[PDB]
Amino acid sequence: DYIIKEKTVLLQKKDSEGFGFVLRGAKAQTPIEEFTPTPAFPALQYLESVDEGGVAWRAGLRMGDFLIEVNGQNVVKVGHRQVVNMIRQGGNTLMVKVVMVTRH
Amino acid sequence: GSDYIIKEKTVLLQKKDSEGFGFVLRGAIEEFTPTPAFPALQYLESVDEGGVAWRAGLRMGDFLIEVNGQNVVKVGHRQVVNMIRQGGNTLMVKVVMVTRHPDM
Ligand SMILES: [Br-]
Ligand SMILES: [Br-]
Ligand SMILES: [Br-]
Ligand SMILES: [Br-]
Ligand SMILES: [Br-]
Repeated sequence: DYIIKEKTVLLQKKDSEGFGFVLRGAKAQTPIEEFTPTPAFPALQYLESVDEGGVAWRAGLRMGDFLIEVNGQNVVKVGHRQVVNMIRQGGNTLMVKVVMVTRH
Repeated sequence: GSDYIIKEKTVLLQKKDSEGFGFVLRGAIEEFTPTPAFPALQYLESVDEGGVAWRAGLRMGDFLIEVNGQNVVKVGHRQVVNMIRQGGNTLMVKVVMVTRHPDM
């Protein structure tokens, strides 16, 4: 039985800083296939690391958070490259909907 | 934000010819993406108590993920219905029950 805790947070940063988090893939997907979300892995991208005291950190984001939406756009099946580009477009403002999965 | 309790269930239904599986399938634009809140396009609108589906553990609100091994998360209504009637009196379905608990 899974418990998925969801929330939408707003990240606001300065021009000379980053959002303070690193994104990686959930599993070792094969490039010849689309990602299939499951309760344990609801999104292709997840936060692999968050700098303590950084923008993402202060907003409540933590390692383990799965990325569901970027600036109102669903990115559950979207790759790293596109997500980075999407985040760039937003400049110093980034809205993300994330989920933390628990209880196995 | 909200908490989403997720319970996945895979059952095997077997019915007589003088009966149906005992459920009303409803289809949730035809290009959607699964999210923890809404994991699939088709879901059980109704399930007859004491029916084949009911006795197997299926309940109103369950989202259809697979029909006879085939992922139907993003498949249309007519197509899924055909897949179900294909197996005849036998239907193996994987579903996910989602209950939302809003934050306050
Ligand atoms: Br899918
Ligand atoms: Br791109
Ligand atoms: Br790309
Ligand atoms: Br969600
Ligand atoms: Br549909």
